[PDB]
Amino acid sequence: MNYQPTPEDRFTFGLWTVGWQGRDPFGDATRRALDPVESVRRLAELGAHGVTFHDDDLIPFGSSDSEREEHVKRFRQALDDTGMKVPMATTNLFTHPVFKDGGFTANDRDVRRYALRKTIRNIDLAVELGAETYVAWGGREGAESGGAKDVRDALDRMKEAFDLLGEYVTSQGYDIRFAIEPKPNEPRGDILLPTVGHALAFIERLERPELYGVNPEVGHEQMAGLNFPHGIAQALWAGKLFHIDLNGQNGIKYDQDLRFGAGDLRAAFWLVDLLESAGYSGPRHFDFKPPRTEDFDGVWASAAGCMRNYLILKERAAAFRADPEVQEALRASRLDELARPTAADGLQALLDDRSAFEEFDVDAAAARGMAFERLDQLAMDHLLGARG
Amino acid sequence: MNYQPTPEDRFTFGLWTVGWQGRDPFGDATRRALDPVESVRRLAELGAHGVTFHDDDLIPFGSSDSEREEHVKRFRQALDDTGMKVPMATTNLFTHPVFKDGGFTANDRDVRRYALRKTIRNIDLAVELGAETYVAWGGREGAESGGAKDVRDALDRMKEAFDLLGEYVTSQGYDIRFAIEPKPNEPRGDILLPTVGHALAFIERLERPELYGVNPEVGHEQMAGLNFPHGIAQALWAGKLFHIDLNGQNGIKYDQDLRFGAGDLRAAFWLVDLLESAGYSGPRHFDFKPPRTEDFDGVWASAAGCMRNYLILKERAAAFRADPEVQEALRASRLDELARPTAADGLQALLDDRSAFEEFDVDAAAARGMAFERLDQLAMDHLLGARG
Amino acid sequence: MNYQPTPEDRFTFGLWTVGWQGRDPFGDATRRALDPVESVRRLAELGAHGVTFHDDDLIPFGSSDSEREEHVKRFRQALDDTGMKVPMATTNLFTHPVFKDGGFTANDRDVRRYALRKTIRNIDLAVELGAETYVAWGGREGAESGGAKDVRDALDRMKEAFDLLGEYVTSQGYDIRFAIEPKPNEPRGDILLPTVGHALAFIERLERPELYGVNPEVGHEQMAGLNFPHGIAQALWAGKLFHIDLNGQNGIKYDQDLRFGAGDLRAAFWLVDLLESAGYSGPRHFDFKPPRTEDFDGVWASAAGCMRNYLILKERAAAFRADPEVQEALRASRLDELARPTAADGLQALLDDRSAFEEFDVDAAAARGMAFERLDQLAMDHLLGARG
Amino acid sequence: MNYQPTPEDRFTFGLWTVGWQGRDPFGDATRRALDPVESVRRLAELGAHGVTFHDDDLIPFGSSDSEREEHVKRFRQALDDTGMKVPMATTNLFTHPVFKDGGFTANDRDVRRYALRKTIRNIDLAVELGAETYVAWGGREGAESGGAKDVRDALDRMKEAFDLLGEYVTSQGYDIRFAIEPKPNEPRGDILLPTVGHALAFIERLERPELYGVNPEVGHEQMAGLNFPHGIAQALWAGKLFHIDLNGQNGIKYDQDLRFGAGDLRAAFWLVDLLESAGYSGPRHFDFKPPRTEDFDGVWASAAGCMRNYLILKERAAAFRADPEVQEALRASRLDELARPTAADGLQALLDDRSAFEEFDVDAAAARGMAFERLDQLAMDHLLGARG
Ligand SMILES: OC[C@@]1(O)OC[C@H](O)[C@@H]1O
Ligand SMILES: OC[C@@]1(O)OC[C@H](O)[C@@H]1O
Ligand SMILES: OC[C@@]1(O)OC[C@H](O)[C@@H]1O
Ligand SMILES: OC[C@@]1(O)OC[C@H](O)[C@@H]1O
Ligand SMILES: [Mg+2]
Ligand SMILES: [Mg+2]
Ligand SMILES: [Mg+2]
Ligand SMILES: [Mg+2]
Ligand SMILES: [Mg+2]
Ligand SMILES: [Mg+2]
Ligand SMILES: [Mg+2]
Ligand SMILES: [Mg+2]
Repeated sequence: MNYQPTPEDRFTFGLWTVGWQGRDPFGDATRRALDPVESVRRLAELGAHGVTFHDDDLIPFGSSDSEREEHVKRFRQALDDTGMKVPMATTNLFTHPVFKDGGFTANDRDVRRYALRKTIRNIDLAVELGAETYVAWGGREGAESGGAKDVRDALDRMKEAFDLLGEYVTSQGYDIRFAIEPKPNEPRGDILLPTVGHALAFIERLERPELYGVNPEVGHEQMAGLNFPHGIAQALWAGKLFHIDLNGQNGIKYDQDLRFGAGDLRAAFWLVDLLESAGYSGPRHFDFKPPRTEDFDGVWASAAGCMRNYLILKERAAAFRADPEVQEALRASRLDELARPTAADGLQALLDDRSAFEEFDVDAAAARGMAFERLDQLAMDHLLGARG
Repeated sequence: MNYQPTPEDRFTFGLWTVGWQGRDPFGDATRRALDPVESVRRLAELGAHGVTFHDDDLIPFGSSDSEREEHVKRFRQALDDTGMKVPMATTNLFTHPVFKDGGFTANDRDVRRYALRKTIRNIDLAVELGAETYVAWGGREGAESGGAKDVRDALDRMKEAFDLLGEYVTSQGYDIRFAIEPKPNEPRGDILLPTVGHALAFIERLERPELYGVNPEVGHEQMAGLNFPHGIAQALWAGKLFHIDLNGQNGIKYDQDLRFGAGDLRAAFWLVDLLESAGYSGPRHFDFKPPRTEDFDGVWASAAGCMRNYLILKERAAAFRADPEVQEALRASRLDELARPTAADGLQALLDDRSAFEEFDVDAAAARGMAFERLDQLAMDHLLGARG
Repeated sequence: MNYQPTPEDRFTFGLWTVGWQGRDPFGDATRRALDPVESVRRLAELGAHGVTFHDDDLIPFGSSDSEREEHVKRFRQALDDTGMKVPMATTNLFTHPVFKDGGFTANDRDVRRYALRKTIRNIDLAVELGAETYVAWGGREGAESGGAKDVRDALDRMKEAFDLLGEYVTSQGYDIRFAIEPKPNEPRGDILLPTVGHALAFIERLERPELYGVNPEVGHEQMAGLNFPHGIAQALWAGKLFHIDLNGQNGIKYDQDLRFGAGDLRAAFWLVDLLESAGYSGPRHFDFKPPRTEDFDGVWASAAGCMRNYLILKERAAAFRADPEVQEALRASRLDELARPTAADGLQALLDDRSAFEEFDVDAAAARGMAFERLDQLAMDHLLGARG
Repeated sequence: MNYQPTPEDRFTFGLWTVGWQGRDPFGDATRRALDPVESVRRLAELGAHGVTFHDDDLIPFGSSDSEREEHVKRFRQALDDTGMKVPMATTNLFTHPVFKDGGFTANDRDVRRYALRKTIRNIDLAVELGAETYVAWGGREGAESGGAKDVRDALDRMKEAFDLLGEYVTSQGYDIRFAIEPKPNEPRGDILLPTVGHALAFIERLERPELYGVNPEVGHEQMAGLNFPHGIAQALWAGKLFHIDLNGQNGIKYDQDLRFGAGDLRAAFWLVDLLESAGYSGPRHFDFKPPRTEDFDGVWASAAGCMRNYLILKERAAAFRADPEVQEALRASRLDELARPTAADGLQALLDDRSAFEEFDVDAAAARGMAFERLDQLAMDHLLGARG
C-alpha cells in the first residue's frame, strides 16, 4: 500500500550511476560531475542502504598517495555521518587507454601485470571499507576481429589472473569473495565470458572455485536475447549468485542501463518473484544511468524509481504466490510434480517398470493440457492489480 | 586446387537433413520422403564418411519389435554395402505430442520416465551400430511463460536424467560419451541450457562429468548473437568439444539451418581455422536443411556444398597461418605475448616488481598500436584468394 | 473495475488462431481440428464482435464448386445465429507447395497468374460476406539467397499484382480496401516489404494509392527490434492504418504469436494509449496462437485473455491521460511545445530572428532538464495501479 | 589482378572517420586529434576522390566568424593542392548538449529554430565548396520512454523542418539535394524514421519530394536485422538512392562502424553486385571508425582496406555475372521469367484464361525445383575465387 524504501531493503547504487555525466558515443556531457560525498548523502535521504565504487570513481586516476588518503577520508566521513555501507567494490580496467586491448587478457604482458597490481591495490581498500564482494567486469577483454585474440590463450591468462587474486586474498586472510559480471559485447565487438553460463563454466576451472561467483546484470543477458530469470535460476542452482546488478533494457541493442522496472517489465516481475522466493539475501544493486535528457532532479527521480518499482513488484509477486487460486492453478499445471524425483526408485526399477514404456499410454498423456495460459493470465492480473 | 571430399575428411550428415521434406510453420511438405537406405547410398557417392540418426528417423514411432528389426537390418546392409559409418546417434524427444512440455523436464512425472526409457532403448541400438557419441538436444525443455516452469526444479530433473543415463552406460560397460546440444529458443519460447556456456556449467554438476561434453551448433549460438568460434574455443579449453554441428545462419531470427558456408562466412573461416589448428578429430557433422524451394537435385547440390565450402575454407585458413607475412603480423600484434604467462615469477615477485606499477609508464604503453586492422585485412585477402 | 468484453469493443479473431492445431517446425499437432462453425459460436460466447478468414481456412483447398457453396452456407448460418460479423478476409498464398517461391513475386510466371486468380476469387467471397478490408501478407515473397530474387524486378511484379487487384475492385464497384501486412522474415530468410515503413513507401508507387493501407502486426515489427507504437504513429500520420493485428512477442526470435498483453507489456500499454487517443475505429483483431501445450479449455482461456488485457490497458491508459498530475508533467516536459509549429512565422522571419541563432543562449537551453523520468514513472505507476 | 584505387573510383571519406579519436561510452580517447588538412592529404595519397564533413568537424563549435573564415580557407587550400572534392556535407545536430532531446523534433521550440538556423548556415558553406548532396542524420530525434514524444506531432515537426529547408534552397537557386540517413536506435532508445523504408515513406509527404532521397548505411539497417541489399534495391526502385554510407557490422548490437568488407561479407558482395549492375553513379562513401586499438598507421591501413575490399568484391561480382555457367543457372532458376510482366494481356484476359486457374496444374508447378542452391554455390565459388 506504501512503497517507501528503508535501508533494511538493502538497496545499493554505484557512484557511477547517479554520477554519470551523460557522455555517450555521439555527445558531450549534459550534467556536471557530482562529488561522491554529495551522492552518498542524497542517496541516504532516498532510503538507500549503501553505495559501491570503482577505484577511479573514488580516487581520480594518477592520484598521489596523499591525495588518495584525503579522498578516502572524506568519503569515510560521509559514510559515518549517514549510516551508509559499502558492500561491494570493483576496479576500473576499461576507461584508460592503456586498457584498450584488455586488462587481464591484453596481448601485452606488461599491461596484464599492471592490471593485476591496480586490482590488488583496490582490494585492500575495499576490505578496509568493509566490502564483502569484489566484482570484476572484463569490459575490454575481447576482440573486434578473429585473428587479434587466441581465445584459448586468453582464457589461460584470465584463469591465471583470477587464480593470483585468489592466492592474494587467502594469503592475506581477507573475507571477501569475487563475482564475475558477464556481458556479451560493448565496448568490444565480442567480450569473453559473454553470458552467465560462460562465467559459471569458467569458475569451475579455477584453482579455488568456492571463492568465485557471478554478478549477472539484467540488461547484459537481454543483449543476447536470453531470459534473465532463467539465468539467475541457474546461478542460484549452482550456489553462485553472489551479487546482482538491476536495471532495464529494451531488447537487443546497445546497453541502455535504464532504471529498474523499465525495459522488460514482465521479466522484472519474474525476477523479483524468484529472488524473493529463493531468499536471496545480498544487496539489490542498481547499475543504471539516468538518461542524459535529465537534470539533477531527474537523476534523483530516476534513482527513486528503481527502488519503488522493486517494492511494487515484490508486493505483486507475493500476492501472486499467496493467492489460493494461483496455488490451485500451479497444481493444475503440475508444478508440484516437477519438484518430485523422476526415478527415486532407481535405474533398475525404472527399467523393469512396464508402466514407464511397454504399457505407457502415450496418447492419453499427450492429450492432457498443461493449463499454462490460465496460470499466466492469473500472473498478469496480479502484476496489473486487476484481481476480482 | 581441388575440393573433392573423401571419407577421410570425416564428413557426416544426419538422416533428417537431406531427408527434410520441407514442412515449415506456414506450409506443407514440398518433397517426398526419402528412404534411409537411399540417403546412405547417395551420401556415400558424394564422398561422405558417415550418417547419424534420431531413433524415429530410422524406426517409425510405435513400430512393432519385429518391424524394428527389419528396419535396422536394411539399414545395416546399406552401411555394409557402402563403407559408411554411424559415429553419433540421438533420441527424438520433441516431435510427438506427448513431449509438448518436455522430455526430461516435463512437468508430468510419467512423461519424464517414458522419455528416459525411450532414450535408453536407443542408446543400446547406437552402441550396436558403433556410435561413439550420443547427442541430446532438449528442444522442448523450456517454457513460453514464467510460472509454467520452476527452473531450479527443472535443472534438478535434468541432472537426475543425465545422471541415470550415465549410470546406465557405465553399468553396461559401454564406450559411448554424451554430448549436450544447446539452443536458446525455438520451438520453446526459451529453452533450458541455452548456450554452450550454460551447458558446460551444467555438466560440472553431474555425478560423472567426464562422460559428458557439448555438441555446439553454428546457427544456435548465432541465434543469441554470440561469437561461435569464441564459444568453441571455450569448449576446447575445457576439454569438452565432443562433437560439432555445422550449418549457416543469417543473424538473430528463426533457426535457418542453411548449408555450411552460407550465413556468416567470416565466422565460418575462423571456425575452420580453429578446428584445424586445435587438431579437432571428431566428425564434421552437417545439421542443415536444403531449402524447401529445392527438388532432389538441389538437395544433393546443397549437401555437396557443405563439404566443398569446408574444404575451401580449410585451404584458405592453412594458407593464412603458413604465410610468413602473417606470422610477422601476429608478432607485431603480440599474439606471442598473449601465450606467455603473466606472472610465472609468482604473486610475491609481482607485488615487489616496481616495473609493474610504481614505475610502469602507462602513457607509453597506451600509445602502442595493436596493429589489428592490418592483420585482419591479411586474413580477408587470404579468405578471398587475393594475395599478391 | 469490470473487464468484460462486448461486441461493441470490436474484438475480432481469425479462424486460424483458435483453430491452430499446434504443428510447429519440430512437432506434430497437439489438438484436433476445429469446425469453423464451432469457433464462431465459441467466440461469440466470449464476447467477440467478429471473425476473419483465409480462403483455405473456410473452404479446403481443391474443393469442388459445390462443396464450396455448402461450406459457405453453413458458415453464414452460424454468423446469422450469433450476430458475428466478418470485417476482414485474406488469401492463403503461403501453405501449398506451389507457393514455395512466392505468389505475386514467384519467379515462375504461371504461378504469379494463378496467385492472382486465387486472390480475385476470394475477394468476391469477402465482399459477399460484408468484409471491408482485404489483407495481404506476402509470407513467401522473399529469398534465402542473394541471387535467387532480383528485388527491383520483384517489386515490379508486386506493384503489377496490386495494381491489377485495384483495377478489379474498382471495375466491379466494390467498397473494399486493401491492407498490406509486413513481416521481416519467417518463413523466407528475408521477406519483401519487411516493415511498416517499407510497405508505406511501396503503396505510394501504386496506381491508386488511396485504396491501400497497412495491417501492422505487433510481433512482426518487434522481430526487427523496432518500436511498434512508433510505427503505428507513422501509419496514423500517413492516414494508412486500415487494420491492426494484435499479439505478443518476446524480442528478436521466431514469430511467437503469444496472446495480446504477453511479450512486451509496456509496449502494449503505449500501443493502446495511442489507438484510443487517436480514435482508431477499426477492428481490434487478434492474430495469435494458443501455445501447443494447451488443450481446448486453454485455447478459450488464451483468447479471453487477449480481450481482457486490452480492456485493462485501456483503463490504465485513460487514467494516465486524465490524471491532472500527468497533465502537468506533460507540460513540464514540453509536450505542449512539441505540438506548436516551429516556424509559423515563415522562412524569412526565421532567418531574420536573432533570437534563433546570433543571440540564442545555447548553454541556458542545454541546462534545462526534460523531466522525462518523472513522467515515465507516473506512467509506470498508472500501468501497475499503484497511484497514491 | 591489381586492387589499387584511383579517384575515378569515387571513394570518399568523412573527416570524422579517420579523425575519430577513440572515445567510446566506456573509455577515453586513444589517438590525438587530426588536423583536417592532414586528413585530406593522407587520404589523397591513398587514392581517395574526396572528403565530407559535418559543420563542427571543420569549424569548431562557437567559432568567431573570423576564425571560421580561416578554417575554411586552409581547408580550401588543401583541396586545391590535392585535387580532392567535397561531394557531400552534413550538420552536427547531435553532439552539443542543447540537442539532447533532438534538433528538428526537440520538444523545446527555441531549440528547433536554432537547429534549423545552424543547418541553413552550413548548407550555404556546402554549396560554396561544391557539394551536391546534403545529408541529415537525426541521431537525437527519438525517445527512451513512451510519454516523452508524441510521434505524430514529432513527424509534423520533422516535415516542417525539411519543408523549410526545401523552400530555402529553392529560393536561393541552389543545386543541392537532401538525403535522409535512417538509423533504428543509438544514441536514442528508438530513433524516428528508423529504417530506409520509413524514410522513403516520409519523403512522399514532403511538399517537394523530388528534392529528397535516402543515404542508407550498411550497419544501420543491419542493426534491425534487415537485408541491406534488399533495402537498397527498394531505394533504387523508388529513384531515391542519392548517396550511400559503407561500413561493416556484426549483427544486432551497438553500431560498430567497422571497415567496409568486415562484418557480413556475403551481404557486402551482393551490395556491390547491385550497385554496379544498377549503374549507381554517386560517391562510394565510407562512414567507419578505425578501432580504438589502432595507432595512426592502423588508421590508414583500415581506410585503405575499405577501398581494397570494395575493388575485390567488384571484380568477383563482375566475374559472377559474366560467367556463362551462371547465366545458364539464372535461367534455370527463372530469373528471366521474374522480369517479364505477369499479365501484360490485361485484367480481362487474365480472368478469362483457364490456363491460369481452372486448368492450371498446381501439382506439376509445385514439383519444379527452383535450383537456387546450385546458383548460390556458384556465387560462393566466385566470391572465394574457387572456380574450376
Ligand atoms: O564495472 C562493473 C559494472 O557493474 O559497473 C558499470 C559497468 O558497466 C559494469 O556493468
Ligand atoms: O536432435 C539433434 C539435432 O542436432 O538434430 C536436429 C535438431 O534440430 C538438433 O539440432
Ligand atoms: O495471412 C495474414 C495473417 O495475418 O494471418 C496469419 C499469418 O501469419 C498473417 O500474420
Ligand atoms: O551524421 C551523418 C553520419 O553519416 O556521420 C556519422 C554519423 O554516425 C552518421 O552516420
Ligand atoms: Mg550495463
Ligand atoms: Mg554492471
Ligand atoms: Mg538448428
Ligand atoms: Mg543440431
Ligand atoms: Mg505473426
Ligand atoms: Mg497477421
Ligand atoms: Mg553508424
Ligand atoms: Mg552515416
